[PDB]
Amino acid sequence: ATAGQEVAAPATRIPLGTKTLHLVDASRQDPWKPSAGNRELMVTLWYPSLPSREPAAPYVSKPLSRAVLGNDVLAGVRTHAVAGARPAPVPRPLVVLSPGFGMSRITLTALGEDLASRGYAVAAVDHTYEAPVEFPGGRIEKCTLCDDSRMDPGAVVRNRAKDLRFVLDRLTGPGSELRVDARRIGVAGHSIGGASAVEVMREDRRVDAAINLDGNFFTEPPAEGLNKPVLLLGARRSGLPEPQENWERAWKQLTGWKRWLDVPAGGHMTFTDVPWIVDRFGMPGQIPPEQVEGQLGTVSAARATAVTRNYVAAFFDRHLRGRPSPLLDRPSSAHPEVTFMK
Ligand code: NA
Repeated sequence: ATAGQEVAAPATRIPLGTKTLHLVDASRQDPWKPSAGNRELMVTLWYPSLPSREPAAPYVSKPLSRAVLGNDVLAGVRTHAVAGARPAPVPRPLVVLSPGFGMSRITLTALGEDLASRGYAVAAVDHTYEAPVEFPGGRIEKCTLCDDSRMDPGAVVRNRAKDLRFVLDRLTGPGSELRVDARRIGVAGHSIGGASAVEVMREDRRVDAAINLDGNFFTEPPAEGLNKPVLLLGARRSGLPEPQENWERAWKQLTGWKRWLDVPAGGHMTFTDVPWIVDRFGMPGQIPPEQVEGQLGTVSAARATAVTRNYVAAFFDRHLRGRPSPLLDRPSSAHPEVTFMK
């Protein structure tokens, strides 16, 4: 089932390293479970490394695979990054990634490694109690907010902005486990993570550019405007009134570089590893039949991964590395699934 199985091949064959970091923000009590203490976060780094002959890191542990999928099969999948490999010479521009609500940061692995293979330092962030998360010493915390109807998505976005600013403090500061080019920082995220990517850019002058991968906004638009680059990349919003109006309200206060793309035949999960997880390793009725259209659409796992990687890389190459791309400006015959809403 998993013998020799891997995540989608990244853009290049450069050596990649990976590290997992346990960060504790001791200035803030945890917003959802303050009895547990201060706000802690788990982060996965992917980065260009020196060559290593060690095997690549697994996608996930067996216990966390059980928590995410319902069985351990994903623990047999290998990535393309070597745990603890020494970083390559020059500090690289940093892209920070935030997952969808209830979803592990591991669901952005194919994207993260791909950006790393293109020459970026990448940090995927877990937001505790908003996903199953594995901490050091085998401690797995549950998505306790997933159960709770008292969850406010605006509160989640506002707190995630604080989480992400703290991650930037740690990765750009003197004690960092990975030296990055702090002059060039991008943030992207899936669903509520995408709303949070834009939110942190509003709050933090160090963030240069942001991508929202199909998240509704849950905070009111800035009255002063947001003049920094934003890509809105959604799924099925061409024929969904509520998602379209949500993004139209945000669009009016985006005062700088901006694009709004749609994947009309995609699904909400198109911008993550979930299509690949479900299509290759999913149980019978992993996503129930009535939700398949909305969550996955008809875009294959391979195309979902390719489209997301290519457009995300195009955006960050444009704003962080001075490289143009026609993908951001006009229809692409190599990506017939992508349309322009503006
Ligand atoms: Na979600």
